[PDB]
Amino acid sequence: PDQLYSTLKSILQQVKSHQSAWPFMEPVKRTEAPGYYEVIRFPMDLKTMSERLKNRYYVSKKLFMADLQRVFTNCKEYNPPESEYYKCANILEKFFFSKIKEAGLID
Ligand SMILES: [Cl-]
Repeated sequence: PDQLYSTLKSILQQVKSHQSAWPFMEPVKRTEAPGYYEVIRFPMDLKTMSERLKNRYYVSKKLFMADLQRVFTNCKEYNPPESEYYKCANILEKFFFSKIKEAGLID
């Protein structure tokens, strides 16, 4: 019945439990990232996604995927190519795509 939330909740949990999710668990802090909030204008992280999900913001699959996609693209825009974050972004992205295909949110 409440099917979309349950599906989105399962995917976000899997993504947050993945061994490469750790750079993305919290908002980037100004202190640790020179000039992030000048270059990345729509920041996103998995804690904020968890909140939005709880707050019933994800009324469409499109809104959820756009937010999760933003986590990865923000990462790749800012971090160096062979940095551990960039490697994490693409591994987690690959896992994201695998799971949203398995749930038929893309098909
Ligand atoms: Cl609830």
